[PDB]
Amino acid sequence: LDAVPGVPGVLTPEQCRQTAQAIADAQEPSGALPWFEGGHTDPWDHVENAMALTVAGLLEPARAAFDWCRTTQRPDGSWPIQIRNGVVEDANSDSNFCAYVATGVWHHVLITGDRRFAETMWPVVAKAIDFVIDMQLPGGEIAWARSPSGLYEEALLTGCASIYHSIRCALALADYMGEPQPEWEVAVGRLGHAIAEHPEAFVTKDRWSMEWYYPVLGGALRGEAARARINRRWNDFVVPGLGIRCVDDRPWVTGAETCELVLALDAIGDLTRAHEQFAAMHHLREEDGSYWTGLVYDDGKRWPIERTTWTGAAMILAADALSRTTPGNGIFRGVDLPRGLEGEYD
Ligand SMILES: [Mg+2]
Ligand code: NI
Repeated sequence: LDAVPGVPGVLTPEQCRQTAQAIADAQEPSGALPWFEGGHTDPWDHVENAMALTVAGLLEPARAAFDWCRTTQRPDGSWPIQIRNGVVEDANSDSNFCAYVATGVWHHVLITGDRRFAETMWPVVAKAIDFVIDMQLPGGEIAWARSPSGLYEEALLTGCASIYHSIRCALALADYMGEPQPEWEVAVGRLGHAIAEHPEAFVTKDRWSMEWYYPVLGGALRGEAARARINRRWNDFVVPGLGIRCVDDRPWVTGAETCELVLALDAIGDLTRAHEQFAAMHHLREEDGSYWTGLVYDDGKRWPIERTTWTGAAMILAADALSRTTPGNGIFRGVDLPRGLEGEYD
C-alpha cells in the first residue's frame, strides 16, 4: 500500500492489512496477542502475531505486544507456556517459545530502524537467550522444556531448528548493540551441528510436517541438503490445490504449516512451489480477514473450529517474503545473520 505486502492474483494489500487488523482487534489490554478473543496466549504465537502487525504497518499494537514481552518476562528470563486473559495456565518454560522473542525483536528493528526500541528490548532478548542456552544439553541440542523440578531432557527437532534461527537473530541484535556474546556464538554453533549431524538426539516425530521443513526454515540446512530434504517428503505432506498436511496420516491441511513451508521454499529459492503452496491455502480466509486454522479436506469441515490470529500472521510473513516488501521480509532467508562458532564441537 505500496508499503504493505501483496501477491497479485492471490492477496491484495488491502487484504493483507485486513488480516493484520483482525490480529490487532484480538489484542488484550495487557498487549497479549492471543489465539483469538477468549482463547489462550502462548509466547511464540504472540511474537509471530507482533511480527505480522509490524509487516502490515500496525506499529502501535506491535509495540504494545513487545511491551507485554518486556513487562511479563519472569525473573529467570522466561515466559509461561500458556496464559488465558492474564491467568497463567501452564507455568513451565518452553525453550522454543522463550527464544522466539529474539526473532521478533530483530525483525522489528530491521523494519523500523528504531534504535530506541532495540535498546529497550535488548535486555529482554539477552535474558531470554541466556535462559534458553542454560537449557542446552551436552550434545548441543536444547531441552524442550523446564519445570520447577528441573529440565525435561528430551529435545524436539522443530523447536531446536527454531531456536537456532532465534539465537542467530539475537547475535544480529548483539552486533547492532555493539555487545559481543561469545557464549551465544559457541552455543549456536553446537546447536546447528547437533541438528545437522546428530539425528539421534531428537525425539522421532516423523509424521509432523513441521519437523520436515523446520531445519530448512531455520537455516540449519540449506543448499543441496535442503533441496533433498524438501523433496524427500513432498508427496507425503503436500495436497494438490489445498496446502499441506499438519500430519502425514490425517486428511487435514493447515494454513500456518503451509505458510511456514512457503518461507522454507523461498529460503532455498524455490519460488515456483513457494507461490503455488501460498496460493493454495487461502480457502482458509474468512470474510473479516481472519484465517481458519485448518480444513479436513475429505469432508469439508474446518478443524479445529477456530480462526487463529497466528494462521493469518504466518500468511502475512509468507506474503512479505514472496513480495520482498518490507526490510524484514528476508529474516528467514537469513543472508546476513551471524553463524556463530562453526567448530570446536564437543
Ligand atoms: Mg505472564
Ligand atoms: Ni558431532
